[PDB]
Amino acid sequence: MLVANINGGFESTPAGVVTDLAEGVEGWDLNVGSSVTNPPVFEVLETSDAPEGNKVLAVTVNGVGNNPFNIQATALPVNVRPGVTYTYTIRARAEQDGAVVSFTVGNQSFDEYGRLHHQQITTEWQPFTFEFTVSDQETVIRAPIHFGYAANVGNTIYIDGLAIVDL
Ligand SMILES: O[C@@H]1[C@@H](O)[C@H](O[C@@H]2CO[C@@H](O[C@@H]3CO[C@@H](O[C@@H]4CO[C@@H](O[C@@H]5CO[C@@H](O)[C@H](O)[C@H]5O)[C@H](O)[C@H]4O)[C@H](O)[C@H]3O)[C@H](O)[C@H]2O)OC[C@H]1O
Ligand SMILES: [Ca+2]
Ligand SMILES: [Ca+2]
Repeated sequence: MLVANINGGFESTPAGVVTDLAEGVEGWDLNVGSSVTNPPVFEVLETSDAPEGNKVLAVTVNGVGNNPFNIQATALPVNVRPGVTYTYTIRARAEQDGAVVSFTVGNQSFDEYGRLHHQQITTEWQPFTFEFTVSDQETVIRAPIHFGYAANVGNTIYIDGLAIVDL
């Protein structure tokens, strides 16, 4: 397979709670803003339920901040070419009903090329997919997933199998 992103299925990362948010997960930047006074738990889980490989990322939300991105997992680097159109695909589910996630892609100036907005995550694995075009001259971009929605408090959201593919 060919993908723009790195370690899209967390298969590179040792199982366990992630405390090193910026660099503990190859291919990813995890970020919790200081406005999040009850911080989440990020965990790489080894599980037979994994859509891809043996591992998933789990995000347990115990509170939120001011903006959905104050709890986020961002794929970086994402290696792309100007003008090219890409397909984004990921799988997600949640421990409980009611979860909300936005799946986005943007440049280092935080301008979004596209997103899936307030996706309704269920207790069953589902694919979430969209297309975007790199409409500027960037070659290295990023893919922020936003979890800091108030509706997610008391839930755990699981993601796996991020694949950004040359359409
Ligand atoms: O520590 C640092 C981090 O702070 C930094 O995080 C990045 C900050 O920038 C973030 O990007 C912003 C995300 O919010 C976007 O605005 C959204 C766009 O979507 C609008 O919703 C639309 C509603 O209609 C739908 O049809 C449509 O699909 C939706 O888009 C929504 O109302 C807006 O609020 C801003 O445009 C972005 O700039 C980025 O995600 C973070 O990763 O990262 C660096 C780190 O050092
Ligand atoms: Ca996986
Ligand atoms: Ca990183």
